[PDB]
Amino acid sequence: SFIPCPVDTSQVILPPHLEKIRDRLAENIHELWGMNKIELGWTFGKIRDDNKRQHPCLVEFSKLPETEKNYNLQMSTETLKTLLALGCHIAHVNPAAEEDLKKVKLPKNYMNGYKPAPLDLSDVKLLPPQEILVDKLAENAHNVWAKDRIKQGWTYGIQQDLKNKRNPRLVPYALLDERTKKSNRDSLREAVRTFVGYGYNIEPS
Ligand SMILES: Nc1ncnc2c1ncn2[C@@H]1O[C@H](COP(=O)(O)OP(=O)(O)O)[C@@H](O)[C@H]1O
Ligand SMILES: O=C1CN(/N=C/c2ccc(-c3ccc([N+](=O)[O-])cc3)o2)C(=O)N1
Repeated sequence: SFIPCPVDTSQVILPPHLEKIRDRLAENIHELWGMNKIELGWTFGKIRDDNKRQHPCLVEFSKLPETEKNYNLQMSTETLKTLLALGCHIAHVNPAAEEDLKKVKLPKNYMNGYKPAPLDLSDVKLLPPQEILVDKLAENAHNVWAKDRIKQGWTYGIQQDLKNKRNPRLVPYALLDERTKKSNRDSLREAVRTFVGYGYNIEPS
């Protein structure tokens, strides 16, 4: 059996000036999911058929249900709140941001009206201490996801099931396939690069 216990963010709070960056981080994380699903062969619909490859939650940020969108906004908060728990703080330095950025231009077949478009964050490099940081944050994000699922009643099986709460990935990070392990680490790379793209520096407090 496996129990997830991430780092403690219970005593920390997020200053009001950090909520502005929280809304933009959660936006760009959604466009990456739509693109990686179009690359995986999912079409559109208003009812959910796994064999037909049609799913309703492939539209813009504005029309998703309020029940589902809260999970994304809270996990954008815990990521910024966990950085304060490591003895570091983020401070805005560079004013030449928000006009120096652009979104990706994809071909016409990625389009129902909606077409995903993440930001172009490719010429943004990190220092070693910042890259060792993304290694620690990725394993914590798995533990935060793991702790919510145990409380919601989902256990481990061999086959995922929409009628019987069950998912095969209910394992420690050490018993995790590198194909999944990587995708958790790549999500934090876009998270840290999203902060630098708007002008935030990560230093000790
Ligand atoms: N790794 C992720 N990062 C951000 N948002 C995610 C992620 N995985 C799923 N979501 C969001 O969760 C919502 C519902 O997910 P859903 O389409 O039911 O996913 P799945 O079928 O893969 O479980 C979608 O709006 C999607 O954008
Ligand atoms: O099967 C699975 C799925 N999964 N990842 C769980 C996802 C679902 C959405 C989020 C999420 C993360 C970060 C932000 N953010 O920062 O904005 C917003 C939302 O975590 C996993 O680890 N094994």
